[PDB]
Amino acid sequence: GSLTEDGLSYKEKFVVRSYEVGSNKTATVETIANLLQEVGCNHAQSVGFATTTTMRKLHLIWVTARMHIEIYKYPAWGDVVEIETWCQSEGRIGTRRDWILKDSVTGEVTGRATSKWVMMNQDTRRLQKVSDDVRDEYLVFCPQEPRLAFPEENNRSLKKIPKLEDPAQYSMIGLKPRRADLDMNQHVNNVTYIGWVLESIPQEIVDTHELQVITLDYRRECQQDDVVDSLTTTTSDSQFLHLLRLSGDGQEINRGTTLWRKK
Amino acid sequence: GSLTEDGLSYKEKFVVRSYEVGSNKTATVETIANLLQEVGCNHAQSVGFSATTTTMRKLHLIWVTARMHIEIYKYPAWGDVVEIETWCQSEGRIGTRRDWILKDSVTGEVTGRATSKWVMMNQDTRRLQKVSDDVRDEYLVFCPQEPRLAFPEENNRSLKKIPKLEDPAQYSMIGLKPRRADLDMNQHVNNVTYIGWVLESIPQEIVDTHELQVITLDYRRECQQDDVVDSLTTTTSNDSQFLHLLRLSGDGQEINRGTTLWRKK
Ligand SMILES: Nc1ccccc1CO
Ligand SMILES: Nc1ccccc1CO
Repeated sequence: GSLTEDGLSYKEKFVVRSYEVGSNKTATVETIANLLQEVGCNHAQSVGFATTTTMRKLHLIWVTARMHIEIYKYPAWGDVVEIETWCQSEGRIGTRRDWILKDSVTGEVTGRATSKWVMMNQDTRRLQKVSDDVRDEYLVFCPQEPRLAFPEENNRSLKKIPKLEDPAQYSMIGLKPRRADLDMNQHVNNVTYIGWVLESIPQEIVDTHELQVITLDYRRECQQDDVVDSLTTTTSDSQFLHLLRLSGDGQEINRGTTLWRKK
Repeated sequence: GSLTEDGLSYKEKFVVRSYEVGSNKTATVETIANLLQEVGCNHAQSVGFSATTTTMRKLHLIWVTARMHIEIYKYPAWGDVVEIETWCQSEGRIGTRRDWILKDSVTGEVTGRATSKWVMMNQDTRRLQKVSDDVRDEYLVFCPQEPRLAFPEENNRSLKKIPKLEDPAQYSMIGLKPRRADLDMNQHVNNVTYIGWVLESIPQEIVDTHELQVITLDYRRECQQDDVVDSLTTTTSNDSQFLHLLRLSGDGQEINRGTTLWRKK
């Protein structure tokens, strides 16, 4: 993996591994979400970072507020997939990171993703909103002109997700993260929430459908010693509404929507 | 990745990924166990397997894991390159054995090694059977004729008998269920998930102040997609030793048993 010629985006090629594929012999959406996380990690490292020099002083971190992923074709075990990523400023609101998944052999676009990131104090978890001085540090690594993975005005990535009302049509209760679900800072990985959201999807839907779109909002972090409840309701191609909440009190940690197509 | 010059072993280099490391900034034992599984899958594919042969597919016979022993000297950090060399070996009518050697790509030193025992079984009836002569001829051409052991030692800890954990267990992790990410392409619980479940009962205090050096894990029964597991641990000892037991939360049917060894940082 390396940065592109202009240095305003990073590219990396991945070979799909045996343990990374599902029952349909193609890579899972969690494997794709892991490769997006990995390519973004190396892009940050290649430009010296995704905390900055100013951020580390005031205990500031970049957190995920929304993840939208659209897949056209899932790479089979053995295939090579090239992902191009890049960050972009969104004023005082935060930072946006986009991805383009391509076939290494044909060069066609087989998927695309977009994520909204917000500024937060690691210790108090307060929003704070992107401040002066710290914005100019990373603006130099972003294309000055708009480069959107989802350019279409008023599209799926910018839609408002409603809260699932009870009773949910489907549910997966008592979901706890393990040590493999935690990262280097002992926090639950952002991809585990995606796997938890799809646990409430009925097995029959999975077996007769392919996941085309997934939009997932991040409201609260699930701790290592927390238990999650996954809820789903058909709102329709098949569309579903999702809700992740704490098993006890019922505090909302995530909400989202998925879209599936017939095979 | 490619086979070696003689074609009696396969080599593959992996770069350690960000999501593959633990709290120590180094790759986890589950990441290592995944790379061992992946290098073995490509070695089988490079010599025309799927790891079933022509005769095994015809009789509905599969290769199952009966034991996995892994010893790590150094865990590769995020960014480091690790070269793994694997090879299969015939163990007569008992079954086959597969070994691994983990090396540093920069220095070339051995940073870990693994060994696994595999047994012949009927895919449908789940009944174990002895390896027939006609099957043994089909895979022996891809194995070194002379013994090549990753753990050659006179008294190595890979061939030791593991006892059954008696109740009450010192530590426990109750209500463990596999998810879709824990299943493979045939909807079976991945062999690495059992390792992660075994280490869930290890206290967080031990993990934070120790590094996992050895892990021996016996496979007795497969955990279904709709099954719930209970993980049990008891200290049996600078070095810390533990006894482990995975069983169904309900009836208490044993699915796994093993031992781990940890050293002080
Ligand atoms: N942001 C985000 C959210 C979910 C999954 C993966 C990523 C990449 O970091
Ligand atoms: N054999 C075995 C056992 C446990 C984990 C991984 C492997 C490799 O397939």
